Amino acid sequence: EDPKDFPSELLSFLSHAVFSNRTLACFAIYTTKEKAALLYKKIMEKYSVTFISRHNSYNHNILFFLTPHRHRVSAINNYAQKLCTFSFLICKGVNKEYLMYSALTRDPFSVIEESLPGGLKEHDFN
Amino acid sequence: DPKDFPSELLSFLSHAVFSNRTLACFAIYTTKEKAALLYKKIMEKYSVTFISRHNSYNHNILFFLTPHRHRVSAINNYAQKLCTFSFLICKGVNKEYLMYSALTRDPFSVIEESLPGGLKEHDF
DNA sequence: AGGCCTCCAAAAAAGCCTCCTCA
DNA sequence: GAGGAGGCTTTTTTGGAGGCCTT
Repeated sequence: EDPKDFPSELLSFLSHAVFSNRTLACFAIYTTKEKAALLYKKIMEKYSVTFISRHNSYNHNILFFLTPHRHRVSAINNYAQKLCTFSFLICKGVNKEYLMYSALTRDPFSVIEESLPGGLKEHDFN
Repeated sequence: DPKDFPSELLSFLSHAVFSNRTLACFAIYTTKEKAALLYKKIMEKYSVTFISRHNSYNHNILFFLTPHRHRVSAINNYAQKLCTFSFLICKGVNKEYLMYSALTRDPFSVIEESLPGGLKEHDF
């Protein structure tokens, strides 16, 4: 009954790279209200994030963030998963950033917490 | 806020919306703030042969010709890209001369150009 | 484990050109 | 002669694979 993956619509903004060592600097997490909440702060500090924001999604929270330096998805997932014994948690690289972020702000998805107000819509992390 | 480049001007701009026609003389609407900016950076991107700002209802239009010719679209990207605080309109110009003309005269005013005294007719 | 990288495939964007329809 | 639609080709921007290096 817990999500096996990200919600239907978001899926195409995301990376599917199964056989690949490319690293990147934008990521998303699907998890529980509380994990998100925690991670919000944890990741911010762990990865010196250049932006981050938390969102409503099917009575679940999604985390979305940009990093000053690149990382394997594997690596972010590894950091995330250790905070997490039973609660579900899915972590993926984002390909279409502005497109992802913007969709998490237009519903079903609404914002909750967020680093800069406005988000990508208001700053170019260029 | 304006929908488009003011009523009077339209007859000289392309309002084409399905064309791959490239061409080589263009325009832009913006707040003063977000306007003088491009006046420079366009030069060094697009290698321009002329350029001219204007006062346009306490706002700021922009005019220019290029050596090689371009998709309106492509320009409008290089512009939109650098600035999407505020706003920024942009079309290509079918009637080069007749544009510059009503721009440099009333109800408008030149605020700067790259050619001292700028372009007469001849030059087209 | 978790960063580095080039390489191409293939899509997206940004050119060239003729046209057809206005006049 | 315009000015646009759009067929077609050229150039640039992607992101998955996969091959390296450091501890």
